Amino acid sequence: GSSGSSGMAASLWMGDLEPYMDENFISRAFATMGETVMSVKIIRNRLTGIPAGYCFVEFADLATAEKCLHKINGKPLPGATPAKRFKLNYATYSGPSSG
Repeated sequence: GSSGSSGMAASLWMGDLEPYMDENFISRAFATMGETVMSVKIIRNRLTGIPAGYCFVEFADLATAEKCLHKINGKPLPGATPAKRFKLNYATYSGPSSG
């Protein structure tokens, strides 16, 4: 089929983030685990400017995102103080049923 459009297709969901996790921090985590992150978007408010607690990460493609999502899906996240777990999920985690 035709190329079409693609937004959050080759990206992964990353929640349970700290109130001090910026594009830099997030990028550091992945990079530390030996993962070359493409981009990172921190969902923050307009008035409070506080990060909802999750950010989106882009990658080369879905294929890579998968193998790269299962390699950290459950592993300990570096830097996290004191310490947290790599919280990753499919960008299409809309609803408990879907899975």
